This record gives sequence, C-alpha cells and structure tokens, in this order.
Amino acid sequence: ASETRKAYTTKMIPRSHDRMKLLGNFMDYLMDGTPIFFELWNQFGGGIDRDIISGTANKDKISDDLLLAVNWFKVMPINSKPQGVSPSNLANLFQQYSGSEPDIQAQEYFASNFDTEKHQWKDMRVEYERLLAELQLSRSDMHHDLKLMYKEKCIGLSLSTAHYITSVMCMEKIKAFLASKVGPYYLGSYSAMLENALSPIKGMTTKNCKFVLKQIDAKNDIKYENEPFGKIVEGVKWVLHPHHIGESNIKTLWEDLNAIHSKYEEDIASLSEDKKEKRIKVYQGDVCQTINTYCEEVGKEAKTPLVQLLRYLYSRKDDIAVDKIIDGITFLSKKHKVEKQKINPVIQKYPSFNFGNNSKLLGKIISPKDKLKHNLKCNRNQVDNYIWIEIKVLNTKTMRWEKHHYALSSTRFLEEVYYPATSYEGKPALSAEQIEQIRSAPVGLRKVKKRQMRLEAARQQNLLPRYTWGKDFNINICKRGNNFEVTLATKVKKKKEKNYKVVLGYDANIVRKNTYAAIEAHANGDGVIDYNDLPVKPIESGFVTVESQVRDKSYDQLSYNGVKLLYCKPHVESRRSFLEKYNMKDFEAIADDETSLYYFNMKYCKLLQSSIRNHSSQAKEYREEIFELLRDGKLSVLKLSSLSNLSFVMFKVAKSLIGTYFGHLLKKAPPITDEDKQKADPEMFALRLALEEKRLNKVKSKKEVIANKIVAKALELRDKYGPVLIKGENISDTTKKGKKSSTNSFLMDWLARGVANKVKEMVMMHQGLEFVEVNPNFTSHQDPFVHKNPENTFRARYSRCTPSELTEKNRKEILSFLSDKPSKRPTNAYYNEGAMAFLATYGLKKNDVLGVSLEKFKQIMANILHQRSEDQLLFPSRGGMFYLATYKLDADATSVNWNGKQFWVCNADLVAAYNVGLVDIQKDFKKK
RNA sequence: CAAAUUGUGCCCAUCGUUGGCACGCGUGCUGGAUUGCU
DNA sequence: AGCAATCCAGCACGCGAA
Repeated sequence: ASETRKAYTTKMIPRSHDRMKLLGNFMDYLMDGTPIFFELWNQFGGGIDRDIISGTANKDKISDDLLLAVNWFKVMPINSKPQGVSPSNLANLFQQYSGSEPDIQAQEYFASNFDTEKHQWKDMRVEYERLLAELQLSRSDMHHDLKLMYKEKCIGLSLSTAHYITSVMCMEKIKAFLASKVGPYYLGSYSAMLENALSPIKGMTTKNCKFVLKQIDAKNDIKYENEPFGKIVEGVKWVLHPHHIGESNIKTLWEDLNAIHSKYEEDIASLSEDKKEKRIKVYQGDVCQTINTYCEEVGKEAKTPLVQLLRYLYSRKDDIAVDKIIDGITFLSKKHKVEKQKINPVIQKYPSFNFGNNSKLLGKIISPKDKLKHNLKCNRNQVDNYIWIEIKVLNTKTMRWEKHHYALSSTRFLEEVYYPATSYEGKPALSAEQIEQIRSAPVGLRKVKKRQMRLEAARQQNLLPRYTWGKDFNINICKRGNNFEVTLATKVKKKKEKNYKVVLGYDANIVRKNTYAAIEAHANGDGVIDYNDLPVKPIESGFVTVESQVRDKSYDQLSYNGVKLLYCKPHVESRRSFLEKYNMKDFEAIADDETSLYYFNMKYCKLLQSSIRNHSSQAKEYREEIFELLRDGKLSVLKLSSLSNLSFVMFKVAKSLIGTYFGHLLKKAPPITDEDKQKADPEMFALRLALEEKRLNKVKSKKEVIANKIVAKALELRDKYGPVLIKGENISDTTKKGKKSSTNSFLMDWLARGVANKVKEMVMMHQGLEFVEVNPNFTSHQDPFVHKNPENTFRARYSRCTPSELTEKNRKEILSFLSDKPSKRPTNAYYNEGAMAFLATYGLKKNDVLGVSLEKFKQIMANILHQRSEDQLLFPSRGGMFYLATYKLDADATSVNWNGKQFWVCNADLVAAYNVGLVDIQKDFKKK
C-alpha cells in the first residue's frame, strides 16, 4: 500500500497591499517563533537521562549510551547559546552524566570528526540546567514531565507527528513562557512551528544514529592487526590509497622486483671484487626505471600509482611482504576514510508552513464547484485563469484569526485538476476567436495564452474530463523575502500489486541512446522461450526518442546532437576569416558539413581553452567571443542546445572555459574568492550563473522527459498485457577514485540514478507499474534468453561493417584481440573466444592473417562475403554494437548463419535491455 | 474575491500554423568530481 | 604541495484519522 505526493508550484498573485502585508506579517510571526521551539526542544532533549528511557526500551540495536549521547551532545553552529564544550572533554563529561563510563558506541560517537571552523560540539546539558534556572521549575517536576513526554513519544527517537505532540502537551509555566516568547496559544501556528523545529532535530538525530552504527560496523571490519604495519608504512602530508600502488598489479610488480633482487644477490655473492658500488647503483637505477614504467603502464586505465610510495615500499622490502604491504596500505586507507566521516550537525530548518484542512493551519483552495457558485452569485465571466485560496491568517495587530482570499496563477494546475467540466489526453481544435486572441497576445505571454485558450476550448467541446476534485490538496506557503511560493501539494495512492505480467527493462546508457525492451511473463504463442521454467516471449524493444516537432521535421532532444553545420556555414566562415588574421588541420577536421553543431561547439570551446592557456596574459580580450559563443549569438549554447550527452559535455567544457578565464584573468597569494572574480568582471560571473541555471534546468528536463517516455511505454504495455515491471539498473558506487578523472567526469553526467529516482516517483503515481533495481553485474554481455539456463554464455560484442569502411584502427584492434595473451579480465577471455569462433567460421589462419597489406585483408574479406551471399562482415569490438543474439530481439535484426547456429544480428543495446530484465524473475514469481 | 500580462521549464540552421514536448516542490546536512601557475 | 568554488547522490521528515 504505497503512496506519494504531487506538487504544481503555483505562483502568488498580489490581491492587495493591505492583505499581502497581513499575510507577510503572519508569515514573519510564524517564522520568528520557530527558533524558540527549536531551543526549547533542544533543552528538552538535553534533559534526557537514565531511568527515563528504561521503560518500554524499544529500539532495534541502539545502545542506551548512544541514545543518551545524541540526546545531550550534538554538533551545532558555533554562534549559539549552548557553546562551551570541547571534543576532548567529552568522555569525562559523559562519565559525570548518568554515573557511567562511555561504551564503544558512545566513544565512537564522541570520536566523530566535524568542521571546527563552522560547527562545534554543544553541551546540551548546561542548556537543561539553564532552562531549569531561568524558568525556576523543580527538577523533579521537570523529570516527571519529560518522562511523560518520552512515554508519549514526544522526545528521543521516532517522534510522533507534530500535531499530536502539540495537542497532547508544570504545563502552566511552560505555556506562559511560550506566550511571553511566542504569540498566544493557537493549535495551528504552534503545530507548524513545532513541525519546522522538530524536522531538523529528529532528522539529524536519526541520521547521526545510523551514521554511528555504520561507523562501528566499518571499524569492526578493520583488521587492526596490521596497525603496527600501518604505522610502519605511514612512517605536506596525505593519506595513502590502494590506487597509489596499483592495488592488483602491485603483486606482479613485487614478483618481478623479487626476481631481479634474487639475480642481483646471486651475482653479488659470487664475482666478489671491486666496483660493487657501481653495479649496485646500476641495479637501483634499473629498478627505478622499472617502477616508473610500471606506473606509466598502469596509469592508462586508472590513476597512475605513486612512484615515491613504491620506492619507499621497495626500500623496506625485507621488513614486510607484498601481501603484508597491501594489507597495511588498505588498513591505512580504510582507517583514514573512517576517521574523516563527519557527523551531521543540527541546523535550524527554514519553516515552510504547510497549510491544509485536517490538522494543519486551516486553509483550502475553495473548490471548482464553489468557484462556479461564486462566479454565478456575483456577475462574472464564469471562466477565469486564476485560483482563489482561502487561508485562515492570524491578524498580528489584533490577535485573532480571519479567513482571507489569495490568488494563484499556475496554468498547469488548472489543466490537470482544477478547471471544471462544465459541458494522458491530447489537445483540442481552437475556434477563430480564441486563435485571434492567442495571436494578439504579447510575445512573452503567447505560450501560456495558447495553453489557456486550448484548455478553454477543451472545456467548450466537452473534451475536459471530470476531475473528481475530492478536496484533499495541501497548500505549502513559504515566505522567503517579500514574496510567497505556494505549492498546492496533493496525495497520490497506488495500492501496488505484485502479480506482474511484463518486464520492461532499460539500460540507461550514457552516450549510446538509452533503450527499452519488454518481455512477457506467461506468453503463449508462436515464440515462447522457456528460460528456466517460466514461458516468456520478447514483446518488443526500441530506443527512447522524444519527438520535438519543428515546422516540418521531428528532432530527438535526447540524441539530436545539433545541426550538421551545412546550414551554419556563414558563422563558421566568419570565425575562420577572423582567426586567419593571426596564424589549421584541426580546425577543418571539426568543420565538416556532416559534423554536428554541438560537437563543433565543444571542440571550439576546448581550442579556445587551450589558446587562453597559451595566451594567459590576455584572457580578457576573448571575453566578447565567449558571450558570442554562449548567450548572445544565434548559434550559442544557451540559445541552441539539446539533451544529448554531447550537449552536457559542451556545457561542462563551457564551465571549464569560464573557470580558466577567471584563473588567467586573476593570476599575477590570497585565494581567488568568488567575490573577487565577480567584481573583476560581473558580466562574466553573471554569464556563468546563467549557464549553471540553464544546465540545471537542462538536466531536470532530461530526467523528466526520459522518465515520461519510459513510463508512457510502460503504460502502453500495461494497457496491452497487464501490470508492468521496469527493473532499471542499480548504478551504485560509480565515480571512484580508482577510475581516471576523465572516466569520473563521464560517469557524473550519466544521470542513471537520477532517472531511476524520477521513474520510481512516476511509477508511484500509476496503478499497476512498479520499479525495482537489480545488480548490473555482467548485464552488458549475457546473451538474452539463453544465458544461465544451461550455464552462463558471456559471448563477445562485434561491429558489422562493409569492407570499404574498414579502418586501420579496426584492423589493429582485431589483431590485438587475436594475440593469445593472458589477461585477468573476463571480458578479454570472452573476446578471445569470440575471435577464435570468428576465425573458425571463415578459417582466416590467424598466423597468416596477422600479416601486413591491409588491402589484401580487405580483398580477402570481400571474397569471403562474395562466397557467402551477405552484405557486411562482423568483427569483435570492445566498444561495438550488434551483439550476437540467438533470437530476433530487434525486429530489424538480420538472420545470419555464423557456424551452425543461425544467429540473429540484433543491436547490443536492445539485448542489454533484455538482460537487465528477468535477472531475478524467480524472486518476482514464487510458487505460492 | 477581477489582475484577466506569465508555475517551472525543454526543443530549434527559416520563433511561428493556435509551433512541438515534459514535469514532486522545499529545507538540511553528509560522500565523490571542475581550472590554475611548481 | 603554496588554496578558491560547485554538482551528483544519499537519507530525515510535512503532505494521518477518528
């Protein structure tokens, strides 16, 4: 029985200066009262002590010491009342409190790093005594009241809802103090302030409790018997990480070094004579060169191992073994990581004041039916583009409540649930008058006017479905400055069902046109593959393409990648003519009439970045170009950009260009603060902010649109077959230090988990759908519907191509794959066996195939493709599409007989999507 | 309780043919990544 | 090393009722 919430981010319309100021005063009164509740509950939590929690004592694994520590020892900003405690003196302070010494959990909690510059530990027990003294209440009575609170779940862990706390709760003195500090007791305002004060309290408390649990569990996984070895290895300063020595290649490096050392030792033992020092120096130089070459080789696929660390380890080769060295270094890295995990501070939340109907600040959108009643009782057009919400505002001047009306202007909200049926869908056909009105609106209001008129026409034509209002919408009024941002939240109920019938996987690639693929559960037709025991059938499989209808064409935002420059010729010609004045194969290599516009823009950004690096002293002179390249120009990043990964790469290189521009314009040593660069060129900083906001909007739109396409396909399959299952990838632990910096940057824009969260949220809104995450391990190579049934297949990937388009790089890669060399990667073995199968298919005589004269090889391939009546030839490729699948899983796959199997050349992405599906289908369907 | 001029936005070589399209908002802290000159 | 920013993700609660 799952549920979620929707929100339409309405916009407040000023009703009148007096009413607006009244609402602002009410908001300020509520906001200023929240910190009082925050401090009061800080004191209450500080008051906790043993003999109070020793009642029900209900808790999973939380030790009483950890609970007490969190209840009276928290990290808060330096500038706050409870100041006066240092980290060192935590153990004795806890010992004094409750009369017991710290335990492991409490010691770890106290032994938790934080940011001393901004935050600091706070006693949270002198605050309780301060509350007792200032309000002069007996400690016994306060203890009784707070024990009652805890018995009511009003303090500690797992607090009850704020409204319940306020309703349930020496009460006279507490209420008098609240009245002195906060306004008169009113349930709504008190509940709102208590909620907005407790939120950070309980949130950070639970987060830090689970953080301590994780830290103790991680430390229990630390061996600690390498601690002397850790100190030996550790003997400016930085932590040592496993990637600094080639975590896995260090064993081979040390084996080679041990062999060389054995040779050196046996040669020194014999041939005992002078000049030994020269040979030893020659031995040291050779080992140093070997270490450097090893680091150079290892730095091609990961971070380059540190040369100095390896030299230090090799010098101490007799005092520690290779496995001991690895254990010590991993122990040091793990200890450093565990000891830098900050504890979560407790900052004060900015109140939001959720206005509702049941138990919140009373308020409501009036109704559509009551809106019609109001428009009929009072002469009105009966149709308007605004929503009136009645809010029970507390008058600051006269301390009494009063209901006022305020206007919201969200067209989407009207389109979705508000506008009435007086008389996912499409759009109606407008009349003459409505079209004239749309054409008469100003340029900036044309789109919203068009939407409003289309909605009005839909109402006129009975094309607006009845929306069963229900009146269960929550209003969230947040006052930041002098303006409001009402939201109009709403609940959505799903009642999820487990009896699925389809599995709709999607690979969510980065740069290879993320695709989807569906699989039936109990198919009964021509093709029913018995995977293990469940009859399944490939339903279909296609790419996630979003259609933007230009005047006559239809572009794909996710993959358009820009125009091909065949129509942007004047811009490129002007840029070339201007640049010719100052001194070009690279320029022409990117200016082809088939090159995409965004690729050209990215390459130009990188070229300008390099030039500015070269011409560091004159970075300002190019600033105009940057503007003409990013905002002002018609062919600019802000004016023209798609959602394809190439576009995000272009934006990232633009941000890097701005960064290097600031660095070169502000270099002659105090740090270059953002303020200094802003003052040096406020226009450039404003442009950078504009790019950042544009990219944030760009990424949110991409997540939204991809989620829309996949969820719409899921809905289609549900309409056809039944409850669908998406099974999206669990892209976790990505962007590791072990990977190269370029790889980390490339994976950052993956947005795989963002898309997964968005589609999960959407699926929470549609009945029947559900989204689960499965392990992406080996999902990119398994052959669909045949892997795992007899056993794992793990076939390799190819790339079909004609002989005429064969390149030297392809031949070199193929020959390298043909090289029978031992490799630890299972992918290398898979590609080796695939290449062996390819050779056996046509008998290329690998020994005779690795010769020169690539033209001769092309001629031989053409002869082979002539003997066998085909069109192209396949060849293994590590980054190639066209995975070999046994079934026709594409609908465009080509049947080809490889050996005796009659495979279907599908596309790698579609088979990957299929693999992502049915990974744990048995878990989905139990025999019950 | 009347402003009837804007929810956030997204797409484009010819910004309109009424162009096409999407969307949970906030707050808070915690982990990985973007230049720069030795 | 002789130090300025920001983005991508991860969890904590409001969006109870009777």
